Amino acid sequence: AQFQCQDDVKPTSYTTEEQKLVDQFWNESLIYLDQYLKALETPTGQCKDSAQATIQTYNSETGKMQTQCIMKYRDVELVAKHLKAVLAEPDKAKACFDPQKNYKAFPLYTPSAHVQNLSATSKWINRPLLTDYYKKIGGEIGAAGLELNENFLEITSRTDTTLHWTKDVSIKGLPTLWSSVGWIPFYAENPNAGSDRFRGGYLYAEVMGPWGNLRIKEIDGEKVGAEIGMTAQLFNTSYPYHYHHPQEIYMTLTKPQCIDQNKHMVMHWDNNQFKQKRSDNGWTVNIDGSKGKWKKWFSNQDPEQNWLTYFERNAIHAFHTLEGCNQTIKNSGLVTVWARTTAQDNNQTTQLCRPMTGAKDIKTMKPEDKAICDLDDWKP
Ligand SMILES: [Zn+2]
Repeated sequence: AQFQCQDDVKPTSYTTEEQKLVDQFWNESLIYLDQYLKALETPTGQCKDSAQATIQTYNSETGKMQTQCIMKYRDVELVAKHLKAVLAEPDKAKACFDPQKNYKAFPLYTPSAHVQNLSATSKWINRPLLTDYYKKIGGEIGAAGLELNENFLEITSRTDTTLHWTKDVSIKGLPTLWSSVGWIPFYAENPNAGSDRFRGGYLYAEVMGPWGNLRIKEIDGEKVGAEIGMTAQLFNTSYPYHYHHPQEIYMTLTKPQCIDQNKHMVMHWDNNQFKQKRSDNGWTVNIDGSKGKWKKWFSNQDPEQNWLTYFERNAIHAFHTLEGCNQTIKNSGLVTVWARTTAQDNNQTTQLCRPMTGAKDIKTMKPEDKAICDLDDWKP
């Protein structure tokens, strides 16, 4: 196959020592991607040829969860095809691999010195630390960011990969990868992103994709849509209802301490539990989960049964960690393998719904609060 790297991949010369640090990072990236491919393709549940994924946590007609075999989606098949090409010719794919030591697009971080010390690679890359970032921010956002990042290893280690992976893809098994990838406090400065604790208590990182360490633009002329990485969300937070053009996949790593520790919702934009009005080349979607109505929309997540979920384009989704033992645990959260399948077409923006009652209620946003989502049409 012929690999074309993204435009911001600049071939670099490393010393013999540096190359060994790059090589360990690359080797663990390949393990992560091979395991990702196996997680897509290995049959589970009642699916014969690929993994069984949740696609709606509440189907309005059945009143039940709705699933699909994940490789039935052509965009997922294409991710699998591109991962196979990477894994078949890793030396060629490596031309597009960059440790992002001097990455200019935006800041990338390491959670803490403790996490940085997990690998010589992470130490050499020497990203700014999130503990420093949140100490400077201060306030309630900084307090949440300190709680997550000072306890990052404990939070991200409370995982069980033994049922749906054949190697430990967590920070325990791939420490160079998890310590060296660029972590992003995506919501710390976003005033629309819900509570201060959620904003400080949220991170993601990208291993492969247009902003990852592996940045392949095309393989054999096909645009690579795959964007693969990980997310971490602090316990006792609610990620507000949100939506976006790219289809998305979540694989839950966290082993929960109670069945309802980590709840998620995914419902298609036209689900009859919501109210939709056509806008201008889009839809206004009103969500009223008040007075307990939200509860049936949310399902529990765990690394055994409800481990895999696929979000169709513009599907409304949310991740909720306020219930149950979130009121008794500590140093916990929701940690996932995260991916999008079409990262190079349409609008990549992660869009947030907003409170029906206005901006004054953003900081308490949670599933029971009425919300408005302004969806845009995508190009088929
Ligand atoms: Zn999403």
